[PDB]
Amino acid sequence: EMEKEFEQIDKSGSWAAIYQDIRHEASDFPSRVAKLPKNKNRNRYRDVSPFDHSRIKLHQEDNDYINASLIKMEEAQRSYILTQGPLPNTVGHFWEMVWEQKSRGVVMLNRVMEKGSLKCAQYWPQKEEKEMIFEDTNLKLTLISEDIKSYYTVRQLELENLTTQETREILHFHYTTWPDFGVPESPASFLNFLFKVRESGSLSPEHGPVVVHCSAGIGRSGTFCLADTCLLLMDKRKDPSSVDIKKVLLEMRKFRMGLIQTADQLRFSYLAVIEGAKFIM
Ligand SMILES: COC(=O)c1cccc(NS(C)(=O)=O)c1
Repeated sequence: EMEKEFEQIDKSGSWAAIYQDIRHEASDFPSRVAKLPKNKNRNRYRDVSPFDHSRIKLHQEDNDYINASLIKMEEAQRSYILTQGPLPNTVGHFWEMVWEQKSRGVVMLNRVMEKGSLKCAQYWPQKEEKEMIFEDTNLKLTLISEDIKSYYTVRQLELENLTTQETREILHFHYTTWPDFGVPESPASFLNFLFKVRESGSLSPEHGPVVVHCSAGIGRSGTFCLADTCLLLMDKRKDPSSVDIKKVLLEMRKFRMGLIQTADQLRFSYLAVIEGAKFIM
């Protein structure tokens, strides 16, 4: 059981060592399409690339590339699209992917500005009356409503296909309080946020996979998916303590490189799941 394994690693301070064994054991697959010169300006970090095998393809004939990965957790019956914070020139692509994958929810785990730099383009409207048109992808986006709370904001948006006049309602879940450095002291607000996404039905198989991002779509995004999948497997299994968070992380890393960027994020994920197990036990 992980609670005991938690104290063990913690008491021994072996987090950096566990973390290194995961780095070593992690899968490595081609990312040939990411590295093509015509895609250079579609990537935010040159060292954060989708594997070819699990990359999301845009349905435009021109260039089908977006820095986005489908993570399929077969046993948990859960899929996630992990992507980078959109660039000024990829906001249109981002909303096209959301449209084409029939996603209900977008989960955002960064602020637009952190440490005095831009981590992300402003890809959603700030006022009801000021909608955004994406000329390249023929999509209109409108803010319908916005519910600002202490730790997070939920924003009801209408995505309209200008080509076909279909509209869909998208939910934007924005965790607004992840600190600039390290990880939250308590996982309580993060778990509350995860349960709010769950309740929305955005994680449900009725819908396309949820789109999850931070700046790179591997660190905070990783923690989100890892916690969701682990808690869900603990419901599904005859023996809940058979769930190995290191095994689960390694399965997710077959789909996108670098999920969980630091030993700090690894520790926080353990804490979140343990506290998660507790809330629902
Ligand atoms: C901003 O409006 C909302 O909060 C909203 C709108 C529509 C649906 C939901 N589902 S929920 C209460 O689980 O998050 C929320």
